Formats: sequence, structure tokens, C-alpha cells
Amino acid sequence: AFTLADRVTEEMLADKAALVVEVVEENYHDAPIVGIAVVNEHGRFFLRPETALADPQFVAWLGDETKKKSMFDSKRAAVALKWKGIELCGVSFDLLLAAYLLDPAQGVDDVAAAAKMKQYEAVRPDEAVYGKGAKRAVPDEPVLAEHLVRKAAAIWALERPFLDELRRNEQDRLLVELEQPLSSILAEMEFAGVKVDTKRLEQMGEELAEQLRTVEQRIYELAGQEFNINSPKQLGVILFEKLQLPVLKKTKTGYSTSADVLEKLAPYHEIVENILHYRQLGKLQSTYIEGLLKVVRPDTKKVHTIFNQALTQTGRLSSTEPNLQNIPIRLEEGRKIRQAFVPSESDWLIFAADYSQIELRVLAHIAEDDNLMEAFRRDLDIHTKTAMDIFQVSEDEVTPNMRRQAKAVNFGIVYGISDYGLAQNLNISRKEAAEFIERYFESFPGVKRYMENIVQEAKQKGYVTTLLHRRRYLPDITSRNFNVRSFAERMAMNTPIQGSAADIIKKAMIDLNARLKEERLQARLLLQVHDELILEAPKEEMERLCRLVPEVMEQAVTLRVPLKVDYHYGSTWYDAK
DNA sequence: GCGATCACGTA
DNA sequence: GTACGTGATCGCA
Repeated sequence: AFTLADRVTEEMLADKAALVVEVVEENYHDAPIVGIAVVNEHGRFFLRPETALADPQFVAWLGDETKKKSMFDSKRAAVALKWKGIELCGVSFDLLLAAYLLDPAQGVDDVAAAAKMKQYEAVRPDEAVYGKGAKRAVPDEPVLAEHLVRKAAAIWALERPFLDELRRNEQDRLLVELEQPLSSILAEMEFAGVKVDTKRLEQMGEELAEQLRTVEQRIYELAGQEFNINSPKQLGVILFEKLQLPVLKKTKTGYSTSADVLEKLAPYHEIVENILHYRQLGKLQSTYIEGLLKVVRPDTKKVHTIFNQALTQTGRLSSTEPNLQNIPIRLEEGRKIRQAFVPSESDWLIFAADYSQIELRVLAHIAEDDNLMEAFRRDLDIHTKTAMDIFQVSEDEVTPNMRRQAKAVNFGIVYGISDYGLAQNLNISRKEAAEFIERYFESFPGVKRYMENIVQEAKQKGYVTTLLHRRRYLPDITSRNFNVRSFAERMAMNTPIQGSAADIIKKAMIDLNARLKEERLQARLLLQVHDELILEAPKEEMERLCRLVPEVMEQAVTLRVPLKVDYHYGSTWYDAK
């Protein structure tokens, strides 16, 4: 039973409650709140949002940090309330983040999935209530209210079992002093958003458009025919049947036309380099020009990404609508779209600070490899130093190609890519790649020991852990299938590395947000991008930030090797280089 | 409309 | 054959 309340009453404002502030729009920025459920010691209550969000006692209760609330995905409700001018405080337990720390592979995205983890099933999955895709819709108040009360009652019942397992895993502080405080920082970053110079994007767009139609006209000429260049099937007919170009790699359906195999087909026909150029420009025009323009809010002229904090298996953040963690950087006209991200106020600047080789530094510390640790204590170029060791030469003898290959080995560790993957990246035979790895392990025997020990430890315990006690379970580690076991072994090696880097950057963000308020600076965190923090601040604060931000990031944790931060600022994201 | 598929961008 | 998010095509409704 539950009270479908018409008025907010004193008893709904207990100082501990499960709270549900339901936002059904996937993108919760400036999105409607469809209902409110409160469960506490005195009862279970459903509130209409027009009612509750106009009651000064309820609003005051939302914003009172000493009135503790338990929620599922508090950041969604916090941001939706931010857009209504209302602060949400006192969230002492977030069920979504608790479920994510306990087992990231469950894919827990609604209360029901988390509840299943504890054999609690008196709640429906959200897709059963709301529908899927097109037939998505808010149901009637009786149906809506019951579902919201049931989610709140589940949260109420589930806090204690979740906190108990968290404590057993030594993850209670990880939840309470890292992920939940970070969730507030992320909410504030999303709400603030990034200002976008839509005029320059549209200018870049009109320019790729004229360059696309030139190259595209060239392609039809070289094909002797018009076709959908965007359709890898049609393009595959033209390259491999009409032009008789050799088939170097097959895709599950037909012929691969990846930039991979196309570069190897370029000597055979001038159409290929044109297809590659069309691909590059169309990626930018469609995904980055047209994509970003679609999600700039015309009220703010800002993008307000949503950070997904309970998605990745490694503990990294992901971001959506737009995804600002894949904005081009390696090729120039790609990276020039970062010129479209500007400060949101005049006389402000963009400030970007990034960890230099944080994953390899984490590895040096976890593996305690004396050579790796020396390399970083000397602040060497790690790729040059790896090439020196692998190829047994002095620094003066490292050719760019030796460095490129040492860099690919290092990248292969940081991402745990397969031995077959190193051979594929370096376009070498699989055995040539094997003796590469071997040479590396002879130069870094501590990394080899770490590789072998962490795989044994994963087999033994069932999981691997990061510096801050995040864990990833690896059931596939015993599978009698080779490819399935290899990936699980590679995740055993890579997850403590990537996940520890992720932990460090999140602690950096927490420590930085406190120091900014402590220093009374107007600088604000805007974006985190796996290893980079991006802020905007008044011109007048750049100098204090050049000292402050790298200091906070480097001191976030004490490793056996220094942490190194590079930082830049400029009047756009591009120029913070 | 909705998925499966391919391709590609970042870290 | 790493972590993910997005756009296009395409075949089946």
C-alpha cells in the first residue's frame, strides 16, 4: 500500500528516505520529471511533481544535506532538478553505483536489474513499464505511481545488503568517498556544458561539403559509374568486381573496405586514395559537423553531454550526446573542429591538463619493474627508451621506425591488445611480433612477472582489482576455448592498469573540485577525457591554475614513480595545445 | 521502425 | 581479437 499524496506532509520529510525522482527521457537535460516517490520510516508516498516541486518544505528537504536520501542514478535526478532551479543534497547512497562497483559486467541500468542481484524481484524493469523505442510512453498515474513506489521500496530494502557486500570487498570507501562525490562533480559539469561556436562549425561544414562533392565527383568518374560511396557493399562491387582489385581481407558478409585494406590497394588504382579521402571528410562532415550541430542547445549554444559513470568494465567514464571523448586529434583538419569549443564567457580561456603516460606509470608501479621505474624517474621518452632496450642500441641510433614499433608495443600493453594484434598493427608476421614481445619482456622482466602473476591471481580469485579496489570478474579465464581465454587473460593484465589510471583521474577530479572552492576560483571543470581534464576560467586565473591544477593531479596518489601532467590554455580547445 | 553489420573516431 | 559511441546502410515489417 502507498499514499497517492495530494499535499506534501511533514512525515514525508524524514531525515532518511529512499527517494525516486523519475525522469523518463533518456537525455535528462531540461527533461520533465514525471513523478516522485518517497519511502521512509513513516510510510510510502507518491507525489505529483507539479505539487512536490512547488512545496517549499519539500524543496528545502531536497537541498538539506543532513536529510539523507538513497536513490538509483542520483545524477539523473540532480541534473533534471538543476534545470528547474532546485538543488539535490544529502544523497548518501546511490544504488546504481553500488551495483556497478560490485559487478560492472551485470550491465545494471534500472533498479530491477540491481534488485535481481539480491533476489529481490518485487519491482518491474523500466522497459516493461515505459516501453521500448517508438512505443515508449509514460503510462497512467496508477501504473506510474506503483512502479515509482516499488523502485523506492526496492532501494529502501537493498541499501543494507549492498553496503554489506561493498564492505566485504573493501569497496565501501570507494563508493562513499570516490564515486558518489564524483557523481556530484559530473552533474555540475554536465549542467554547465561546453559553449560551441556554431558559426565556425557551419563554416567548416560548408567547406567539407564543397570538398566532398569535388572528391565524390572524381570517384564516379574513376568508377565510370555513379553509386553510393557510403555503402560498403556497393563500393565493394566497384573495387573488387568492376576494378578487379585484389581481395586482401574478408568481412563476415563480403569484402572488407576498411581504411586498413584500402591503403594496401592504393598502388593499384587512383580511385582508392580518393575513397580514403572521401571517408575522412565524410566522417568529419557527418559525425562531427552535423553530429555536434544536432545536439547544441539553441538556448544555451552549448552541448551538455551526459557522463555514464556505471558503464565501462574498467571504471573509465563514457560520455554521450555528444560523445566528447572522441573529438578528432591525430589529423589536423580533424583536430581543427576543437576550435569550435570555446569558453562560455568573454575574457575566459580553456585550460587543459593531461597525464603523461599515466597507464605505463601505473604499470611501472604495480609491476615494480626496476627498468620501467627508472625510465620514468628519469622522465625519459618512454617510446625512445623502449626502442633502445628492445633493439639494444643507444639513443642516437633509434630511427623513427624503431620508435614507431616500440610505441606500438607500449600501446599493446596499455590496451592489452593481443600478440596477433601487435602483428596486425605493425603489419608484420605473427611470429615477428612474438619475438618483439619476448625482447620487451627480457628488457622489462618485472612486467613479465606482473603479467604472469596477475593472470594466476585472476584464475585463483576470480577477478582482478585496481589500486582503489575496483574489481572486474573474469569468468572466461578458465574457458577451454583459446580465443575466449586469451581475451580474459588480456583483460586480467590490462584492467588493473586502465582501471587504476581511471581511479587516479577521478580522485584528481575530486581533489581539484575541492581546491578550486578552497582557493575561491571561478574556474570550472567542463570535461574529463580519459586522461585529460579540461576547465574554463577567467584570463586572470590562468597563472594560479598553471600551478594549481598540475599540482593537484600529480599528488592525487603516491606511486613508486612520479605522475607527470602537461597543461596548456588558449581561447579555444584547439589552442589549449 | 528496428537490428545487424561495417566503418571509424578517441583513449 | 581494448575501452566505447555514432552514422550509414540494408533487409525485413
